[PDB]
Amino acid sequence: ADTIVAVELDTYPNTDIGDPSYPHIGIDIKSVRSKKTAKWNMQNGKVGTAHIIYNSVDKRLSAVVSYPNADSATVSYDVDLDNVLPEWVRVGLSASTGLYKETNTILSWSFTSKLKSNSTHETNALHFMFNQFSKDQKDLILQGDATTGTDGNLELTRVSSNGSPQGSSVGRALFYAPVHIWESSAVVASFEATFTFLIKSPDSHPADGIAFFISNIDSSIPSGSTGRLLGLFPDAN
Amino acid sequence: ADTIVAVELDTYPNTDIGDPSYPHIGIDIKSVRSKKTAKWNMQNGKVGTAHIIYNSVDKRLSAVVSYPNADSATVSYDVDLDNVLPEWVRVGLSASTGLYKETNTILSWSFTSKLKSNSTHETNALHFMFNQFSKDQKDLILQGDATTGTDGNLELTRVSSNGSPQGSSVGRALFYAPVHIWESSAVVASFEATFTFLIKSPDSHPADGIAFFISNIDSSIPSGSTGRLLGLFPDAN
Amino acid sequence: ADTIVAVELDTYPNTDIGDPSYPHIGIDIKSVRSKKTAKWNMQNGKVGTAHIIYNSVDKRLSAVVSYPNADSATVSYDVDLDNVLPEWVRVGLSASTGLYKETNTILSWSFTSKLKSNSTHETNALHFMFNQFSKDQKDLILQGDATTGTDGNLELTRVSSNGSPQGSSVGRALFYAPVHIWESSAVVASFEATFTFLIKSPDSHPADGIAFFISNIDSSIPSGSTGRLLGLFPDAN
Amino acid sequence: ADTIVAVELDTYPNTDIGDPSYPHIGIDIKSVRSKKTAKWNMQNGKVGTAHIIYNSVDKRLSAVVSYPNADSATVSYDVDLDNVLPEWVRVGLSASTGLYKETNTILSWSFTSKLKSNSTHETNALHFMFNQFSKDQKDLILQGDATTGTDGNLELTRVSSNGSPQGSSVGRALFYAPVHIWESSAVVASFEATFTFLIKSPDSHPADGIAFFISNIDSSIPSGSTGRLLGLFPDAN
Ligand SMILES: CO[C@H]1O[C@H](CO)[C@@H](O)[C@H](O)[C@@H]1O
Ligand SMILES: CO[C@H]1O[C@H](CO)[C@@H](O)[C@H](O)[C@@H]1O
Ligand SMILES: CO[C@H]1O[C@H](CO)[C@@H](O)[C@H](O)[C@@H]1O
Ligand SMILES: CO[C@H]1O[C@H](CO)[C@@H](O)[C@H](O)[C@@H]1O
Ligand SMILES: [Ca+2]
Ligand SMILES: [Ca+2]
Ligand SMILES: [Ca+2]
Ligand SMILES: [Ca+2]
Ligand SMILES: [Cl-]
Ligand SMILES: [Mn+2]
Ligand SMILES: [Mn+2]
Ligand SMILES: [Mn+2]
Ligand SMILES: [Mn+2]
Repeated sequence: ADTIVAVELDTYPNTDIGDPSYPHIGIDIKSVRSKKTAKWNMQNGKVGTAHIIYNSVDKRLSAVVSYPNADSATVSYDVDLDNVLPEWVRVGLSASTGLYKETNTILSWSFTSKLKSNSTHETNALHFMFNQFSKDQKDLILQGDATTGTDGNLELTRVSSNGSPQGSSVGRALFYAPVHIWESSAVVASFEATFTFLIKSPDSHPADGIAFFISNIDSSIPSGSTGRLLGLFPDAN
Repeated sequence: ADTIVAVELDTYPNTDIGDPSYPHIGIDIKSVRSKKTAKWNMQNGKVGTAHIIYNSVDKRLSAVVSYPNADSATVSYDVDLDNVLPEWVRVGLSASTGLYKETNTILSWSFTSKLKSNSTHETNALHFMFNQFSKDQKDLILQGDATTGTDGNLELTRVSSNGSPQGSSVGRALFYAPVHIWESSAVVASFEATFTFLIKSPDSHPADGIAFFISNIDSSIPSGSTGRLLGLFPDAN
Repeated sequence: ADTIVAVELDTYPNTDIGDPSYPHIGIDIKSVRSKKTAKWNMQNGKVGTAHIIYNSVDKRLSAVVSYPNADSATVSYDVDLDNVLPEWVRVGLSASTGLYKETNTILSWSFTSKLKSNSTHETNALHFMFNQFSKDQKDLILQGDATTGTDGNLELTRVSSNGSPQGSSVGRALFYAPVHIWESSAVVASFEATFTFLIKSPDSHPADGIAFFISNIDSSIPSGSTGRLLGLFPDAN
Repeated sequence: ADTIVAVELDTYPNTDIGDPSYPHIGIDIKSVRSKKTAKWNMQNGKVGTAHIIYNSVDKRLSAVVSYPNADSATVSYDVDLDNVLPEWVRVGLSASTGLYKETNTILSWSFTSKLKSNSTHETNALHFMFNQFSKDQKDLILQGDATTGTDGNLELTRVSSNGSPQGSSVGRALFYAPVHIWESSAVVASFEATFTFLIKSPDSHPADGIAFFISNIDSSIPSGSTGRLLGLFPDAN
């Protein structure tokens, strides 16, 4: 089925599928039940930044999420990604709403991947940076309810003309080129991702979250992954 | 037809279709008949480097070609590319042989495109660097006889089982993602491309050349563009 | 005296020394009497961005100054910087006030310089980026009235406690390390600089201007270079 | 006196001061007696590469040293550099010889430092890359016997007119500008360095090693630090 490695910024606690009782960031390796989670004091209506890093020497996937003038929330998990992902993957951003909702607006997204093979000075690298998203963003594969161009931002889920987010929405944006995330001959392989977001709920419970994910090239939103499954997993096992 | 802007490293003089009597480098805006050329002392068997630059403030497309510890050849041509290209394009390398041949080996290729819109610091960028090509290079669209992996090099043209170049061979390699080369509200847009090559002909008349090109997203090798046409033009007009 | 190559953002027309009768942008090659100028529709109190570029193939220095949602002013001048500057230089920003004043606030500054030798893939490069300045910015040499850390900004000229800009002030900030701007054996050399500024005046006319400059490593403010000489030149010749 | 954090490529075992009995790489935090080492299969006369990385989320310093088509040695140590270093430092390479000698040639060196503060998208960065070194490399501070320009390389220790290394030699090369390696107000701070080296010993047993270090700005070679102290430490404690 799809192979997903994700860093989720989960705003709604689904204690039934193992979520902690508060907003949290977590690392998901092929399941929505995070291998590692950390509390996140989500600030509704404020722009935040998420930063994810990994390198093949330390084999640790780490993430930092923060808001200006506030404490960060960090989570790390040791994982050798060549035992989990195909070597060519596609990276993206995913989001969803269920009964409760929130806007899942992405204001900027950048990614850098590098593979140093055992050949002096030969580094293969891919870097993309988006600080504005256009109406016809031909280098992004949009799935589900995702739209771009609106205010130069990327709306992962449905927002109405007045600005209210909609329930039961799911949307994803993937970078068009495959990324060679690992290689057996590389001395060092590394990647870093950064994205700023604006999650705003009009009421007391925002839902559901935003996730940065890495997947097999041909990944598609699994059926029924709205709400708690962050448009990433088919079930909650 | 295909809207092609290219920088050719042409080794064979096809005087009938306007090539000057010597190997040269030329800027091709939509035609094989270069709008500007400069003499190039091709050094058979040596690794050369080609660097191409362009920015929208100056609107001058420039290329420089050099071999270590030897002269460099340079050619420049002023052209407002927003009037020649679509805003989304694909960039690539092309090459060919006709009666005469030469290996058209690419050892490294990097490219960087940046668009700075009217809003300060919101730069959109794309950068890729290939210093080693894998047998299955999933981020390259190879069209024609190009093969990756042998020596960790990109062979744009057919080379026999035993290392010899083959005649009437044509090949192209394009980066998978579309590139947003220009944008209406961009204050500055620029790109840079560099690639090292190895052209070795077993004969006293190496032919036909290597060319860096920018084209419409769905460009294909034209029918019969072998030899003199370098895999880019349909005719020689 | 010192060897100065500068891009001025001149807010006060000193018709007597050759200025246009309107705010303008100019390229000064060792004299305050610009070799080339362009009209500039300065917007008092708004954050602007200036981009300066140059490469040894074209030997053209170009600058573009812009405000969001407005046209940009552009100026270019062909000049071979290898015949004007020493191969090692320092780069910095300069500003002054005279009878009239204006804040000369720098909100961000980045620079990148590359020198490619004719020895293949052997690029030497220097890049710095400041999006905020600290009270103790050890990698900057502050000259005159320039101070850092005032709300993370660099104030090149005097601004009193209550916010008022002061008359007869001059300040310069140069990056600490020398920069290898050109070299004989280099195939291509280029640099690019970008800075955002905030020019605000309370009085009728703002004065005098902000300039991006490149100089000999040991350059200092000429005495009396307040006002029209922008903290860069000794006299008006 | 100085605060030194270093990654040594130790070619000579001095078992008396805690060295393993084989060539090794190690992480020295204020002492030549490494807090962690890894066995290194040093190859006499071959160009090697070392990569050093660190980030403030993981707080792990790691190094990988490798030769083309041979395997790599890797070593990591968990250390919070915010508690060991000053926030402003200088970075450099150091090397020494004693009774036994070896060439300690650096053929290339690059460094990148990044710091994102408590403001949106406000990263400060510094990056430098040297693939060629000139006779008067003004952006490097050379200490002891270190010289540049010989073959376009950096010789950290004495080498005679023919190419033979000298014993009892110490040399260091530091980048000119201070580097802001950490700040309280940062969300993420990281750095990476890479250098290629050529260690060749005619006298069969090479000694003593090359080290990448980070120090207080004003660091100088400790007197008596030739041999086993690698130009970094005052004694063997
Ligand atoms: C109350 O349960 C529903 O709403 C929450 C929040 O939207 C979702 O997580 C869940 O999957 C359901 O759709
Ligand atoms: C002589 O003509 C043939 O050979 C030359 C050089 O190969 C090609 O340019 C041409 O298109 C034909 O194939
Ligand atoms: C009136 O002249 C003074 O003020 C103007 C504008 O401030 C400056 O240009 C000039 O050099 C003097 O300092
Ligand atoms: C014999 O001891 C000397 O030589 C060895 C190897 O060079 C060094 O480690 C040591 O510090 C002394 O200088
Ligand atoms: Ca949840
Ligand atoms: Ca031809
Ligand atoms: Ca003036
Ligand atoms: Ca030792
Ligand atoms: Cl005067
Ligand atoms: Mn969760
Ligand atoms: Mn031609
Ligand atoms: Mn003027
Ligand atoms: Mn040791």
